[PDB]
Amino acid sequence: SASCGSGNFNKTAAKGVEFSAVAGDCIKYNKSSGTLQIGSWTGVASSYNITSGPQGITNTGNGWTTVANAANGDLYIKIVSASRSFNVKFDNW
Repeated sequence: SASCGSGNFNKTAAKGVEFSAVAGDCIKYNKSSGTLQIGSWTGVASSYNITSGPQGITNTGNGWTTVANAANGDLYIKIVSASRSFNVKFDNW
């Protein structure tokens, strides 16, 4: 109940497809290959914890954050902080 995961994620992200996100969101993302990338251009700093994965991921709101150690498969990504809603995309390459 305390872990962002298959039973409580509220949004699903599609590869390269931007969506509006807010602090508290728990996002399902499936990475087939390559390296996870988190991109945003709203100018809002955001931070992410991946369940059973890298934590303390930060994006400052003007480009892509590379997340080198995220596993392939279904990832559950909690948005831990964001001062306001912001457009983000999850990608991998």
